[PDB]
Amino acid sequence: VTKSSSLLIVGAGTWGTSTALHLARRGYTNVTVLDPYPVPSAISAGNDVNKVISSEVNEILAEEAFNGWKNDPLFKPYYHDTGLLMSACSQEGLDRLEDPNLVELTRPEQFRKLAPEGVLQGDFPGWKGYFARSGAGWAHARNALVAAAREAQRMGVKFVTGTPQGRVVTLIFENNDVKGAVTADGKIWRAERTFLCAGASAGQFLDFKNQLRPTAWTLVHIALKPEERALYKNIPVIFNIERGFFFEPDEERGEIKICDEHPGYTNMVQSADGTMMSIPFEKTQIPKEAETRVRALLKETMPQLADRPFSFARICWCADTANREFLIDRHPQYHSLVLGCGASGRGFKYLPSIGNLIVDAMEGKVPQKIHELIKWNPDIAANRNWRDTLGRFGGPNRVMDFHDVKEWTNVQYRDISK
Ligand SMILES: Cc1cc2nc3c(=O)[nH]c(=O)nc-3n(C[C@H](O)[C@H](O)[C@H](O)COP(=O)(O)OP(=O)(O)OC[C@H]3O[C@@H](n4cnc5c(N)ncnc54)[C@H](O)[C@@H]3O)c2cc1C
Repeated sequence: VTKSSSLLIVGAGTWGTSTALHLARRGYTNVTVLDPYPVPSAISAGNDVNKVISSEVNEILAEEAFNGWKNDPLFKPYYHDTGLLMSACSQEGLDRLEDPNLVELTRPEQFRKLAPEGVLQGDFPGWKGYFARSGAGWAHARNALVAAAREAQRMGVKFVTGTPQGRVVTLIFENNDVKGAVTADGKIWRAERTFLCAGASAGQFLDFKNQLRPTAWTLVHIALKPEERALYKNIPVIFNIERGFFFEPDEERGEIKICDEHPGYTNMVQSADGTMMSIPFEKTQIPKEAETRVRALLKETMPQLADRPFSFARICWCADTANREFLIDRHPQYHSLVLGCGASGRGFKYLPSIGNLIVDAMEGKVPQKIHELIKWNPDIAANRNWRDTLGRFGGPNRVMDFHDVKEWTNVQYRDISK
């Protein structure tokens, strides 16, 4: 492997793009990224108007990520240090999650005062939590993803996007190694190293030995009237581990993005084999139960918006490892394959930095203690509890399945790939 080696990245999502960017920064000149959707991909979990950005191996990686948001001029424009409320309703939730910038809240009036009067009109019944006044906030996830991809491209990376030209249909398996990939147009992409960064779809392409559970969450937007927008500007991110979270309205459309908290949805599919796999799919709607949960959250916080029609809704997929640690490693058998996946529903904040760790994995530079946590680890996924809620709360307090969903929302379509 040399700086001019053919390198192939499967997936131009959060981590594929971070990888492309960091390969280019570190001087690689022959990188190609494949994706079935134009950047920003409509199925990328990173393609969102906002994500929560906050802030031991996890502390090291989180520190590097946050440093990118604060100090890397490519990423700085997208980060808003609004502060963040982290709250819960039960002791179990509170347990789950001297700093001068952290305050405890236990009283409804304290919650209401986190925003200008007229914004947080709710009763916050039994809400208790911690408010970080700074050093946490939100990033414009889609704009940051696009910025990173365009900077990678500027530095020589070739993005081949859209279907069929960017849709990988198989990796090239030759003499027990991965030699590249083949796209749906029937084009062979040979590479000295292949990075698998297909997020929730990564399991399509090889046997992860139960290490990945593709799992989906839910989001909506509510459009504020032009007059009512100013009042909601610069509010801190409001997050309750057992209810959901929301952000100040975006600029483009004055839309407040809201997520209901729950342990997620799988889509378990039965093969002729009889084996069981969670298979992701695009849907620009959410289950009716998710709508209900969103509206119950709004009742408790911004009741004046609780009955407003949604302007956009979608499911959003990631993939959980058995302990929600990342899966970033060289494959133990396929010498040329590098995994950059298992973001476990928490990978967006690592956009500025995770590509460095993935490249380090390819190059054999990962510190041993870090490697031990993120390595290929089938032992951890043996006898897997696929219904493990993995520290997630809300709604049914169980992992549910889309096969059980009877009714979906019927919100207007929007093409978020532009
Ligand atoms: C609703 C929701 C809320 C979240 N909240 C936060 C948060 O507040 N903060 C945070 O840090 N994280 C959050 N996350 C987690 C974060 O979004 C993800 O962990 C991260 O974006 C996943 O990155 P990834 O690169 O693994 O996958 P993705 O960004 O999803 O990218 C995968 C790419 O693989 C591509 N692909 C699929 N099939 C093929 C194929 N056949 N060939 C080639 N490419 C293919 C897709 O088109 C996609 O672009 C949230 C996620 C969701 C869904």
